[PDB]
Amino acid sequence: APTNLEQVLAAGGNTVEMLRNSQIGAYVYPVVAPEFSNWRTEQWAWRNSAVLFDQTHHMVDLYIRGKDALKLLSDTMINSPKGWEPNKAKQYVPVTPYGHVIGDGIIFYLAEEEFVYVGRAPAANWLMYHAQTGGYNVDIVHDDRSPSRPMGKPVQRISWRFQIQGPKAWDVIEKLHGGTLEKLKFFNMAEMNIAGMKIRTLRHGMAGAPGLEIWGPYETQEKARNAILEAGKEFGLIPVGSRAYPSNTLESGWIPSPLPAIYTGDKLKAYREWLPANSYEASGAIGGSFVSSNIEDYYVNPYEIGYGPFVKFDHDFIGRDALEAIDPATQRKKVTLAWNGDDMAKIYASLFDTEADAHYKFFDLPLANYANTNADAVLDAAGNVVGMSMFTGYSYNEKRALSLATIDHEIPVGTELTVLWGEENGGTRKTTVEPHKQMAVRAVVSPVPYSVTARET
Amino acid sequence: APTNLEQVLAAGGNTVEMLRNSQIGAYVYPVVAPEFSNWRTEQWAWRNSAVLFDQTHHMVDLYIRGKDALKLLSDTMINSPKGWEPNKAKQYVPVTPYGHVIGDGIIFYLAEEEFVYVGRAPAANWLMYHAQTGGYNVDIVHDDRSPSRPMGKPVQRISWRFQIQGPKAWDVIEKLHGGTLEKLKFFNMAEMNIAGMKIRTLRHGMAGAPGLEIWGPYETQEKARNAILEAGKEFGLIPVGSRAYPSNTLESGWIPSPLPAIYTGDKLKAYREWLPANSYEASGAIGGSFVSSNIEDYYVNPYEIGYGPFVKFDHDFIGRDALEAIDPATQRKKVTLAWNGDDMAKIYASLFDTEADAHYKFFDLPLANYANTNADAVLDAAGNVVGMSMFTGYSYNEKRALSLATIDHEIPVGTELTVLWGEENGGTRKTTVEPHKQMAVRAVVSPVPYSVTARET
Ligand SMILES: COc1cc(C(=O)O)cc(O)c1O
Ligand SMILES: COc1cc(C(=O)O)cc(O)c1O
Repeated sequence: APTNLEQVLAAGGNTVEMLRNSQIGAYVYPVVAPEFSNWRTEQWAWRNSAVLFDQTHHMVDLYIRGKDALKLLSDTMINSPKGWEPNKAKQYVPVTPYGHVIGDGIIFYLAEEEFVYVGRAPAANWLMYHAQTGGYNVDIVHDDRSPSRPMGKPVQRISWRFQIQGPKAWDVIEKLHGGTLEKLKFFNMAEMNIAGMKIRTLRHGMAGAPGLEIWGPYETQEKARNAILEAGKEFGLIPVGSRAYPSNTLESGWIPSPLPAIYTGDKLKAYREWLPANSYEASGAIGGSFVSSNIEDYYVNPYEIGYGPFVKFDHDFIGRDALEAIDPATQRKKVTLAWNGDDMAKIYASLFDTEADAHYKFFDLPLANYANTNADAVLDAAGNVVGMSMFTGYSYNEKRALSLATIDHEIPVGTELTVLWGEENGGTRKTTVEPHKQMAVRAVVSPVPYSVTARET
Repeated sequence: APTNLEQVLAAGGNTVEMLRNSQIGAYVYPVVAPEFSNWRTEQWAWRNSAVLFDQTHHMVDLYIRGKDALKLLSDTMINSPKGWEPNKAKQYVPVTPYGHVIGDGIIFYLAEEEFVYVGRAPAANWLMYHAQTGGYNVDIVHDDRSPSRPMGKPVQRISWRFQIQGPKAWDVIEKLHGGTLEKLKFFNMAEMNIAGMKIRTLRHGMAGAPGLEIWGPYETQEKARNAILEAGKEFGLIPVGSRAYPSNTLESGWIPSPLPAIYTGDKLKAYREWLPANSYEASGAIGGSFVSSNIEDYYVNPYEIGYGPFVKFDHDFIGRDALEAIDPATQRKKVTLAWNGDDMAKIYASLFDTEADAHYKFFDLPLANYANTNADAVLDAAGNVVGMSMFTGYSYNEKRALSLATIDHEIPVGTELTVLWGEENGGTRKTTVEPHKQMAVRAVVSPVPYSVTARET
């Protein structure tokens, strides 16, 4: 019966309990081969040689054209539109009227009245809703991320999208280009030669080395891919697969999985009526140890996950008044949490105990998430919840399990907290969860981007 | 330049060293989604509820038709042809003139002059060679296993092939059939109803519960798959993905990966000239701690991996004389090795040591192989090599790492040996291998099929 999220929520009991027991399964990074060599060597190459990241399949793309396109984005983003011109990209972040993050993505200003959104579903959904119901003179082409389990079916995108990253990436880029390529400022766009094609570029980088994101029409994917791989052998470039790939952001610091904060509030009811019953927001899952019967406890505002610096009060936008009323000095702060290696060893050891009644929650390598939204409790020494850990995995470059979290602003760097790993009462009904008991994992507050930190007494 | 395996070996230095450093990458079980729920729950269901195994993609299929088809198989198999009639299947095992296993697979006698081979490449290759060069009046249609990394390309087979297994499999099978279905003897063939289709069946089973293998033309895959899943929800049937699937044989006892023993011997030279330079035999890899500069040390004969009982001296076949000269009472015997849980814990712990110069070889879950052929050394207490461990992984049903091995026939059950886990000198150049140090893993000799065994002093 339910045709939209509002009807789903009305019929579905407690919103938290429904999302924490969803049958959606794992959040999949599809189509790209899980591994080309092995995920450990693949993680190693983006820090030590060079890599081809295949981003063609795991992101929703929105092609946005028309007279009101720039107004649609300015009206919905916390980011400043002042001065924005073609061949500059921005990390679009929209908030609700209540000041809460909906999602985020990359918006390329491609030409006059021509933009492309690239990112997870939630902010794509928000943009389409306003384009359709807010009377904007704009046309949108929605190109979904690829199916999670194609089972041999053919897969199409409108565009291929790659990154070339690593200490030797610029050497590869210039070999392909045929000569020196100017390094623009971060997120500025230009072009380059690849095998006789003019390929548009986005200045990017990782861990102190310059890189590029590149894209083109789907039909030229192979021509570009093979040229990239051939030219990069000299420099040790290797392709990264979908198993190692999503773990990159544990080193970089971007949290991909804020819960879209749209489940409550009278001002968001018309959006809940617009969202389909099988949307990301209605069908996805929440996993982790953090428990509240109030879904609002899972929301974040832009200051709390590091988008503070993007907030510019120089234009009209949804939620501006809620953002102006916040004091940025008191908000939770994004950090990296370095997980105690002895606790990790204990977690894995329990998989090999033939006598014990329960084991600790399976921690997959190199990504350990088991929902599309992650929410593990971060506790102080007395047991008070002092933060939310939101993306969890392992880095072969550090030999450490890491997670990205938002924590009370007064917790100094170097403090030893605990992350509660696993779910209660033996686990929710998520099809990603096996029966297990919880552990309080020691974790050390560290900077973002991550860097090794001492442990205060 | 090289167009065949002979030219590859002549040009490629030491045969062992070439195979132990191959750049082929991992041996992949393709197309089927890695997981549908999670591999732990998927392993659990084939022992506790019911499962749909998707076998459509990881095996080479040979369709063999014509007057000499049955003679081709009798001439090349150790198995008896006496009495063989349509609607009976056999586990075809061919040996070389020197008595050594080439490979194995399942041969279905489908009708008069109509057979299908289903299995890994090596025995498929052996059959095609004799069909082409031995003057058999026979026609063969070769249908390769699916590509390891299709990257969104469409994938076709001639047939889909499923198994339904688990304690409740027969309940699912009879629900689909619409009434009682007679349980034939193992490997006898008949038919059943699925959604209005007559589906051919192969009597099968697992761990004491009856099951079926089923197959049909590729175009009806979805119709059968969805009918199987719908009817099985009542009984808790779930689909198994490609991550959990190949680990099943650690509980059942079949060793899938004997090295095709074709690299030496004057009688095999014409076969080496026939095998392509990019064949399985020329391009694949050997991984594990067992080191010999003689490739013959990697061969096995049928007695050593449990095909002894299939050997019937009632027909003429390649290698018969070599097999008659063997004494079965002195050959190595297949066993299961139960790996010490403390040693497993030590292996995983080392991934989280930020101080140590090297860690132990990464043991993936639930399958840990890193080549298409596996060869780890099994040692006694003095350090003598007393066996070869050939398939390695983990069972969530046992909470144990296990491997299948062949060991000297006098080692009694319950004896504690060691498996040397990892490769020497920091590892071969296989793209599956990260830098690592070796460990001698304690392993307890156990029956095949596996069952928990006490440890003798
Ligand atoms: C930019 O593409 C990414 C997406 C996710 C995600 O959507 O979860 C995680 C990552 O580390 C990525 O690099
Ligand atoms: C029968 O299909 C299988 C093939 C392999 C293999 O080819 O390695 C391993 C298995 O456990 C299987 O069940």
